[PDB]
Amino acid sequence: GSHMKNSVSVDLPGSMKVLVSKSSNADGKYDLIATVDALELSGTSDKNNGSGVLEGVKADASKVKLTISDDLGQTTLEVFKSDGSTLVSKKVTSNGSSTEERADGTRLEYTGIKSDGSGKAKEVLKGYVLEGTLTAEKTTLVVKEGTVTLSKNISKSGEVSVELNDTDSSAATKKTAAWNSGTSTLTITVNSKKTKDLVFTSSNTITVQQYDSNGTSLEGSAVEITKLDEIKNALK
Ligand SMILES: [Mg+2]
Repeated sequence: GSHMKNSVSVDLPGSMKVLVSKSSNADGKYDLIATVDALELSGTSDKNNGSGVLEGVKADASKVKLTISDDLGQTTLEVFKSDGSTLVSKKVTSNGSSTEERADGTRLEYTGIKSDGSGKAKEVLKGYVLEGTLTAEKTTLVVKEGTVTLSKNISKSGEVSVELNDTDSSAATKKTAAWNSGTSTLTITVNSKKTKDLVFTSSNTITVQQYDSNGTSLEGSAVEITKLDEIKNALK
């Protein structure tokens, strides 16, 4: 039915919004509501400006907690396991930057974020840092070697896919590659023979394995990459 608006919408960093109540309850508290990646979070605050803590629970039982700083300059979005204390992920966002920290210690860092949503991206992994760009569509981290560019894409849902392009002026030495989304594996081909598989693991590591001289089967064992140089060597 027709009704009084009992909340105001407040703008936060990273195009987030929070609804805060116009008046306080008997405990002196203002009600807060926000929708974050399709989950409605709710909380109460002793401030009237939109700052405070909101909580929600995902379908898989994980606990979500959003902390909005007093001056509205920063937001922290934590996801915990159903125990409410084992941290799965933490994303901290301000005007112009954001950092996502994973359970395994790796981070995605976004800086210089522009009015169109684009910016610089860095993925801090064990042993090395991958850099690239953020757009409103996705994050792309690149490694380059000669005329080859390897591109690791991360979708807005966190899904990883990889692609390779080679501007080599010689057809015979040009690298091409195909991605297998079921195995998160990139297979590189040169001169009509598969040469190596780059496996992007669930542990945020990469492994490399060579094919035999005929391109018909993998040989040896997969080697875990620990250095950026090893990725560049794979692209030679
Ligand atoms: Mg290709």
